[PDB]
Amino acid sequence: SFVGLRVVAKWSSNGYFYSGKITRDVGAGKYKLLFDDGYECDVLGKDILLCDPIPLDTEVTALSEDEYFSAGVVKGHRKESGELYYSIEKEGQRKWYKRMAVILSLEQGNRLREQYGLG
Repeated sequence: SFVGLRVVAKWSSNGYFYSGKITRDVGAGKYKLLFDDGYECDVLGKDILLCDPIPLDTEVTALSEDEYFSAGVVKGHRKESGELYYSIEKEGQRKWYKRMAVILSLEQGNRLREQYGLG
């Protein structure tokens, strides 16, 4: 079953996809999501991406600590002490981000639905 899988799932109110875990199969293509920030809600399987981590060469949205964000391309993944880090390139410069600081816009996450969606 899909319960306990780490995923990147759409938050309907804003269209962005965020890291989370499926906690329940609600039936008929719906899943309960516990996002990594602690918010929970039901999400359609077609808005759930089964990528942990988000793939190399994906365009993502990177979060700065002062609440700015920008597009960037995933160029690396690194595991350290059980935690995931992304290396993101923007204008030829790479920078590391914790998992919590990488999300997908509606356009970015939609691109991945064919290969990674639970639709």
